[PDB]
Amino acid sequence: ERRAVYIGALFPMSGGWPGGQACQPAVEMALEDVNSRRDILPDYELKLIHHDSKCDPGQATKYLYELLYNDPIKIILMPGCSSVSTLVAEAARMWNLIVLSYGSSSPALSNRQRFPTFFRTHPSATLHNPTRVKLFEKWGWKKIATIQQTTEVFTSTLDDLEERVKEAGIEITFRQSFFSDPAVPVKNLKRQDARIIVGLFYETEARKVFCEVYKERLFGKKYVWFLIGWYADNWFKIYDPSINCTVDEMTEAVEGHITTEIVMLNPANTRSISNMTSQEFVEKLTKRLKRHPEETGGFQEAPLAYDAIWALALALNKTSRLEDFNYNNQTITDQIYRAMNSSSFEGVSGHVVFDASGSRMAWTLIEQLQGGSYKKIGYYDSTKDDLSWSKTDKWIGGSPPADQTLVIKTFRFLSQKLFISVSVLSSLGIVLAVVCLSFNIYNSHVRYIQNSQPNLNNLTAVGCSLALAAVFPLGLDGYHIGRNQFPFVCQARLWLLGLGFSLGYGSMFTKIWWVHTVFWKLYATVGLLVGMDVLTLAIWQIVDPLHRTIETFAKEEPDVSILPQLEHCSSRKMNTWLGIFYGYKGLLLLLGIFLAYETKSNDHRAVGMAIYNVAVLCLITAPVTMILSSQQDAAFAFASLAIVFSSYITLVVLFVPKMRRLI
Amino acid sequence: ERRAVYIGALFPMSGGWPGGQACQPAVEMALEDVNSRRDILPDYELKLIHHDSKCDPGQATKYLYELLYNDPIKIILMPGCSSVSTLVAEAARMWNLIVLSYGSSSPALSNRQRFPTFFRTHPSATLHNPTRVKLFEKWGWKKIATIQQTTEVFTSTLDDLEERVKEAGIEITFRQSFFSDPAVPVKNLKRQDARIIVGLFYETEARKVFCEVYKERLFGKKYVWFLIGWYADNWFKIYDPSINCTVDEMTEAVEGHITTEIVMLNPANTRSISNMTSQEFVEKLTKRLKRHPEETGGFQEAPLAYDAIWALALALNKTSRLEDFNYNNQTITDQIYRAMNSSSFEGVSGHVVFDASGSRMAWTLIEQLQGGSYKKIGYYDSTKDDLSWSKTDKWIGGSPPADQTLVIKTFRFLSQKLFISVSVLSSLGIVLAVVCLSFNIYNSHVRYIQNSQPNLNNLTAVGCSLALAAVFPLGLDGYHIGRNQFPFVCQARLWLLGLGFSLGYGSMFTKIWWVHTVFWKLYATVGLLVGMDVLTLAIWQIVDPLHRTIETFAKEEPDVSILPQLEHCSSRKMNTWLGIFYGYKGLLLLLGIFLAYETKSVNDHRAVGMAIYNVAVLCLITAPVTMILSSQQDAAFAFASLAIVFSSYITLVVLFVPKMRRLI
Ligand SMILES: *[C@@H]1O[C@H](CO)[C@@H](O[C@@H]2O[C@H](CO)[C@@H](O)[C@H](O)[C@H]2NC(C)=O)[C@H](O)[C@H]1NC(C)=O
Ligand SMILES: *[C@@H]1O[C@H](CO)[C@@H](O[C@@H]2O[C@H](CO)[C@@H](O)[C@H](O)[C@H]2NC(C)=O)[C@H](O)[C@H]1NC(C)=O
Ligand SMILES: C[C@H](NC[C@H](O)CP(=O)(O)Cc1ccccc1)c1ccc(Cl)c(Cl)c1
Ligand SMILES: C[C@H](NC[C@H](O)CP(=O)(O)Cc1ccccc1)c1ccc(Cl)c(Cl)c1
Ligand SMILES: *[C@@H]1O[C@H](CO)[C@@H](O)[C@H](O)[C@H]1NC(C)=O
Ligand SMILES: *[C@@H]1O[C@H](CO)[C@@H](O)[C@H](O)[C@H]1NC(C)=O
Ligand SMILES: [Mg+2]
Ligand SMILES: [Mg+2]
Repeated sequence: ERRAVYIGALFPMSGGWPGGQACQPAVEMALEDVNSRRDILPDYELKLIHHDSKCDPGQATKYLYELLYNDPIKIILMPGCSSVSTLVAEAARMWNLIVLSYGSSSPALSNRQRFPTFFRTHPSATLHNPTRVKLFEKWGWKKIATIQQTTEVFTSTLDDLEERVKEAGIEITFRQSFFSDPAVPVKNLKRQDARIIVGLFYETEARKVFCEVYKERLFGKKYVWFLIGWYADNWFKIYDPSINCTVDEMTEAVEGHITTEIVMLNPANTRSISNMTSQEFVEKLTKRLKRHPEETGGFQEAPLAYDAIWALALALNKTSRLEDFNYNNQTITDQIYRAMNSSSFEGVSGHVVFDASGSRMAWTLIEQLQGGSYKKIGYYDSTKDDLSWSKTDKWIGGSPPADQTLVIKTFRFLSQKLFISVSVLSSLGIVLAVVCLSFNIYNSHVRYIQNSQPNLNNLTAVGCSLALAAVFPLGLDGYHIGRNQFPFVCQARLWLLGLGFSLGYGSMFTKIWWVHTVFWKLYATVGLLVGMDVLTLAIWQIVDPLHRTIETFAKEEPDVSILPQLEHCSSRKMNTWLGIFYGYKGLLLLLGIFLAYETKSNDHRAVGMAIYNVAVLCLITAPVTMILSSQQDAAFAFASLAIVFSSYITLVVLFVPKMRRLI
Repeated sequence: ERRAVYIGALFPMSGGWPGGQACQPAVEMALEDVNSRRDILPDYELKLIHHDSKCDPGQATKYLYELLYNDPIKIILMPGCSSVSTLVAEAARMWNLIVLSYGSSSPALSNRQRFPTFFRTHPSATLHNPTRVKLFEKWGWKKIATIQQTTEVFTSTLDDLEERVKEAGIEITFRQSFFSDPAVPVKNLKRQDARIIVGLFYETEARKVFCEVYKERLFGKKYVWFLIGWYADNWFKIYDPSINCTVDEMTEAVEGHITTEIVMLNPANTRSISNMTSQEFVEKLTKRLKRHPEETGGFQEAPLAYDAIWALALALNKTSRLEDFNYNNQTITDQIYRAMNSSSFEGVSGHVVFDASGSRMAWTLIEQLQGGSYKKIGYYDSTKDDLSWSKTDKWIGGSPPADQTLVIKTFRFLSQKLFISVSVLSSLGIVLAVVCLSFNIYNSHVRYIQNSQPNLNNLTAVGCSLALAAVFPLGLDGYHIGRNQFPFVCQARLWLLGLGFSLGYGSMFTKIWWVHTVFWKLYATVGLLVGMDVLTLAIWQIVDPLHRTIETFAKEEPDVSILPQLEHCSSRKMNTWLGIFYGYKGLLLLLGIFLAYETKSVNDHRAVGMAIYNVAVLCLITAPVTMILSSQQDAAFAFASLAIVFSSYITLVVLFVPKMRRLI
C-alpha cells in the first residue's frame, strides 16, 4: 500500500482571473503522470483537495480553514490568485506549511519577511523591467515617463523599475498614477513633453486612456508606448462606450507600441522530465476541456501548474518522513524549503530555477504592433543577458525617437548677398580714391592744383580708402572667419575706422582751422589729430580690449530646437569707450561745421558741404549701429552704407572738379 | 442567571500602530459600565475573548479562527488595525458575523460589496478631504498638487480627493508617488510650479521629504503645505540620518503647514450615555494603564472603542434571541445590522452616527505650525458645513498665496521726459516759423524779399510748422489718450506729416525747377504735389486705414508675470503702403537734389539747395530706421522727432535768417 499524501489547492473558477478552468485539469494530469512513474514517490501517493476561491479572499479563507482545520493533514498549499496566495503565504508560517502559488504575479510576494514559505512557478511582474532597461540602453533613452493604474501589482512594479533604472544610467522624468481619470495624466505627458511612455494598466483602462491620447494627439513618430502583453490580440477593435473614439481613431493611436510579456511555454521541442513536449502537452490538455482554449481561462498558465506540482514531487523526493508531519514541526518544512530552493529542471514552461525570493526567472518576450497586427521581435533573459533579436521593429522614420528635443546652437550670419554688394562698392570706392590720388599727384604743376593743398587732400583720400576697406572686416563673423583669427578682424575694424576717419576729417578740418586763423603749419594739426586718435585707441585696447562674445536669443525654431547665437566681439566697458570716442568725434564734427559756416567766404570752400554731410551721416549712423547691435544684416548695412557714401561723396566732391576743370 | 454573550476581539499590542495597550482597558471599562446597568441587557451579559494581532494579518487569521472554530460561539468581532479589519470584514459574511472596528481608518472599508457587515467608530481618512476643499474654496485655489507615500490608505485618499475636487470647482495640476525616496517629486513641484501641496506620508517620510524641500528651497511665502496631524508634536526636532539637514534647516522648512486631524474626544463637558465626560473618562482610564499616556499606544483611539461597545450594546438591546446564534443564520445579523445603522447617541467620542458605508462622520480640527508650535484653527463638519474659525492663521505676506503667478498686461510708454523736451523743441520751432512768416509778410515790397518767391517760402514755413506739430501725436500711446481717440491720433500723425512734408519739399522743388528753366506756373506744381499727396493718402485711408494693433513680447521682468504690450497702430498692408510712399518720396528727394546740383550756378537758390540736400539725407537715413525700430519706443520716436525738428529748424533758418540779417 502507498502512504497517501494530500495537498491543498485553491483554483479560481471565476473572478478577475479565471485560471482554474485550465489549471485544475493540468494539475490532475501532472498528478497522474507523477504517480504513474514508479521512480519518484514509490512509497507515497499524491492526492489533491480542491476548493474554489473566485480569486476572492473572502471565499478563500473560509475554504482555507475548511481544508486546514479538518483532516486529512496537508503538506503544501497551491493558491493561484495573487490575493489568496498573499493571504495564504502570510498565514502559513503560523501552521508550518509550504505554499506553491502556480498563478500569482505580485512583486510583494518576493519578500521573505512576510512570505518565508512561498514559492511560485509564475514569474513576477517586475520581470518585465530587466527587459525594458535592457531595451532602453539599446536605444539610449535616459528620460522617461511612467503612468500606472491603481492596483495591487502596478504599484510595486514601478518601484522596482525606478530601483533598476537608477543603476542603469537612466532616470525618470514624470510619473502619475490615475485612479479612474487618465486625462490630466495625458495632459501632463503633453506638457512635460515625454516622448517615451510606460503604460501599466488593464485592457479597460487602456481603451480609456488611448481614446484620450488620440484626443490629445500624443502619438506618432515622437512618442513611444510600452505596455504589457496580457491584453488579448485585437483589443482596440472592441466596444468602448466610455471611449468616445472609434476603431479608426484608436488603431492609429496604438500604432507601433512595444509590449513586453513573459513566455509560459518552451518553444523548443526537446522532451522534459515527463517525457513530453509543449506541442504534445497542449493537445493532451485541450482533450480534457469541456470548453475551448479561447474560452477556457488560464490556458497560458497551465504549464506553470504542471511544473509546480512536478517541482513539488521532485523536492519531495529528495526528502522522501512525511506520514508524520504535523502543523507544529518547523523541520520537515525546512527540509522541503532547502529542497525547493535547489529545484532545477526542464519542464513544459522551461528551466525552473527558484531565486531566493521564491519566484522563478524566465524568458521575457517582446512584441510591437505593426498595422493592427502584433509582430514578435525578441526575447531577453535577465539571467545571462541573452537577447535574441529578430530585426522586425518597423519604426516611422526607419529609426526610433529619443528622450527630448535636441537644442542645436545655431549661428546667425549676414545675408551674404549684402556683404558682396557692400564689398564691391567699397572696392570701387578704393579704385576711385586711388585714381583721384594719382590725378592729384600728376597735378603737381597746375595752379588750381598747386593752390589747393594737395598734401591734405591726399590724406583725405587715404583715410577714405582705409574706411572703405573697413567694410569687409565688418561682416566677417564666422561664415568666413574662425575663433582663432577672429580678434584680428575685430581689431582691424577698429584701427581702420579710427585712422581712416581721423585723417579724412583732420585734413578737411585743419584746412578750415587755417582758413579761420588765416581769415606749413597745417601739417602740425593734420598729424596731431591722427596722434590723438592712435593714442586713445591704444589706451582703449590696453585698458579694455576687444574679445569675442556670443549673444544668445530666445530659443525657438519651427524635431530639434535651434537656439540662435550672435557672434559679437565686444569688450566689458565697451559702451563707455564707444560713447567717449563718439562724443569726441561729435564735438570735432560740430566744431568743423561751425568753422565752415563761419569761414564760408583753394578748393577749401567746397569741402564744407562734404564736412557737413559726413557729419550728419556719422551722427545719425553711430547711435543707430549702437542700437541695432542685436540685429545682423541691418547694423552692418547702415555702417557700410554710411562709410561708402561718405567716401564716394568726399572724393567726387573735392577731387572730381579738379579734373573737370583741368580736363 | 444571565445568558452570557461573547465578543471576539483582536487588539494590536505591537506593530506600526500599537493601539491595544489603551483600547483593551477601555473595552473592559465599557463592559463593566454596560453590565453594571440593569436597563440595557438585563437578561444577557457581555464578555470578551481577546487575542493579540500585532497589526499583522498572519498573526491575525490564526487567532481569528482559533476564536471562530472554537467555542464559545461569538456574535461579533472587534478588530483594530486596518489590515486585520480588511481581512476579517471580508471573511465574515461567510460566517454571518458583524465586524465593529474601533481603529481602522482605511477608505477601502467604506465599501458594502466586499464589507457588507462592517461598522467602525474610527472615521475614515477621506474625512480630511471635505475639510480641505472647504479650506480651498475659501482661499480660492483651483490648482493644487499632491504626493503620496506608498501605503494601503493614502492610495485611496487622493482618489476620494479627486472625486471631491472635480465636483467642487477645483482641478488638480500634479501628482506623484514617493515610494522610497522623494527626489523627483519635489523637483517637478519646482518645475511644474506647484505652490499648493497636499502631502500624505508617515513621520519618517515627512522628515525625509522636508530635508529635500529645504535642499530645493521649495518653501516660503509662495508655497503652502497640507499634511495630516497624526504626527506627534515636535517631530521635526528628531534625529534624521538620511535627512542630512537639521532642526535649524527643517524648522524653517515646515513653517506654516496646515495639519487637519480628526477629533476623537468631545471637548464639551456634557455627560454621555454612561453618565461620564471626557476629563473624567481620561482620568479613569489613565488610572488603569501601567505606563504613561505619552508612552502608551492608542491613547487617542480609546474613546472610539468605548463608544463602539456602547453602540453595540444599544443596537443589541433593541434586538434583545441571541443565546441561539449560529454561524449559518443570516437573519439575526440583519436585525443587528438594521439596529446598528440606526445608532445615534452621544458618547465620549461625540455623536455616534453610522453612514451607509458603516463609517461615522466627525469633527476635523485644523492646525497650523507657528514657530515650532501647533496653533489650532477652526474645526469643520462634512455634514452641517459648520466651520468655526479662531482667526489664528498667520501667513507671511499678511495673506495666503494662490495657485500660480498672475499674468499682468503691461503697456510700455515713452520715457515721458523725452516727450517733454522734444515737445518744447517743436513748439519753439513753430514759434520760429511764425516769426519768420510774419517778417516775410511785412517786408513783401523790398527787393531783397521780393526776389525770393514769398508765396512759396510761406508754404515751406507752413509745412515745417505742420511737421513740427506732428511731433505731439507721435508720442501719444495711452499715457495721454484712450482707445477711442487713439485712431484720431494715428490719423493726425499721417496727415500732418504728409501735408507738411509736401508743402515743404514740393514747394522748394518746384521753385528749383522754376529757377532751372532759367538755366503762376510755379503755383501749378506747388499745388499738384500736395494734391497727389492728398489723393494717395485718401486712397490709403479708404482701402487700408490705420487701426490700433498691439505687439506682445516675451514674458519677463520677474510673483507677477509681466506680459508686455506695445500700443501700435499700423494697417494690415501698413508695410506695403509705407514702403510705397517712402520710395516715391525718395525718388522725389533724389530728383530735387539732382535738379539742385545742376542748378548750382544760376534769390534764395543755394540756400534752398542746401536745405533740400540736408532734409533729403536726414529723411532717407531716418525713415527705414523708424521702420526697423517699430518694436522699440523711445528710440524710433526719438529719431523721428529729432529729424523733424532739425529739418524744420534748418529749412527755416537757412532761408529766413539771411533775409532779416540783410533787411535790418
Ligand atoms: C518518450 O516518448 C518517446 C516517443 O513517444 C519514446 O520513444 C519511443 O520509445 C519506444 C519504446 O516503447 C520505442 O519503441 C520508439 O522507437 C521510440 N520512438 C522514438 C521516436 O524515439 C520514449 O521511449 C519515451 N520515454 C520514456 C518512455 O522514458
Ligand atoms: C450622573 O452623574 C451626576 C453627577 O456625577 C449625578 O448627579 C448627582 O446625583 C447624586 C445622586 O447619587 C447626587 O447626590 C448629587 O448631588 C448629584 N450631583 C450633581 C452635580 O447633580 C446624576 O444623578 C447621574 N445620573 C444618573 C446616575 O442617571
Ligand atoms: C500573467 C498573469 N497571470 C495571471 C495573474 O497571475 C493573476 P494576478 O492576481 O496576479 C493579476 C490579475 C490579473 C487579472 C485579473 C485579476 C488579477 C496575467 C495577468 C493579467 C491577465 Cl489579463 C492575464 Cl490573461 C494573465
Ligand atoms: C488615527 C489613526 N489611528 C490608527 C489607525 O486607525 C490605524 P490604521 O491601520 O488604519 C493606519 C496606520 C497608522 C499607523 C501605523 C499603521 C497603520 C492613526 C493614523 C496615523 C498615525 Cl501615524 C497614527 Cl499614530 C494613528
Ligand atoms: C527520486 O529519488 C530517488 C532516490 O531515492 C532517485 O535516485 C531518483 O533520481 C529521483 N527522481 C528524480 C530525481 O527525478
Ligand atoms: C441604514 O441601513 C438600512 C438597512 O439596514 C438602509 O435601509 C438605510 O438606507 C441605511 N441608512 C443610510 C443613511 O444609509
Ligand atoms: Mg500579447
Ligand atoms: Mg497634530
